[PDB]
Amino acid sequence: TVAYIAIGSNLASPLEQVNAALKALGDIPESHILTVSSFYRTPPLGPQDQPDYLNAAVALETSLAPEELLNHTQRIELQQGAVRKAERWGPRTLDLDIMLFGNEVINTERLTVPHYDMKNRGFMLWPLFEIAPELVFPDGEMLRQILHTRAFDKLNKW
Ligand SMILES: Nc1ncnc2c1ncn2[C@@H]1O[C@H](COP(=O)(O)CP(=O)(O)OP(=O)(O)O)[C@@H](O)[C@H]1O
Ligand SMILES: Nc1nc2c(c(=O)[nH]1)N=C(CO)CN2
Ligand SMILES: [Cl-]
Ligand SMILES: [Mg+2]
Ligand SMILES: [Mg+2]
Repeated sequence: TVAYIAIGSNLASPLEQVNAALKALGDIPESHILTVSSFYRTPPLGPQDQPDYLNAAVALETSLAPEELLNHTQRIELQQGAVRKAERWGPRTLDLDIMLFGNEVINTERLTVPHYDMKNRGFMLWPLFEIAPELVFPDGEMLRQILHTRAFDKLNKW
């Protein structure tokens, strides 16, 4: 199944974090990277007392169960020093969010797929569109069309 993973970093040298993350994503068992986006510098969503993010997206082919992929993504966050601050939407050395897991709809305590907020975020949608311009969401919506509708500002390269 192709999983689409959003990468965000705004602490501790985001370019280094993102490169380290991509290496580690490629090392997850029973999986391999298909396509990587460009790297974009994006203003924070949420609290404004934090640095700009590097955002990217990756398409990962995997035979893992979605929760076992999440175990592996969370382990890479840990490996890279991610600390979950008290405040919502605060800074991170690395944030790996599962945007899509093929065409699956997943709603569990640990895991909500498609990512609950992705359709509201150009920092997630633009890098996804770069790597999967023909994507169709589980609900039948085209990514290309969501982008049109929302008219989100285009992103700046890192
Ligand atoms: N699609 C998904 N990808 C990643 N984590 C998910 C997820 N759906 C649910 N989660 C859950 O989200 C929990 C909190 O993860 P955090 O990374 O702290 C959220 P965040 O990425 O800072 O905010 P965001 O989800 O609004 O982008 C995880 O422990 C995990 O169980
Ligand atoms: N620009 C930008 N802002 C954010 C981002 C992100 O990846 N990029 N992630 C968040 C929560 O994970 C909150 N805010
Ligand atoms: Cl959907
Ligand atoms: Mg996130
Ligand atoms: Mg996250």
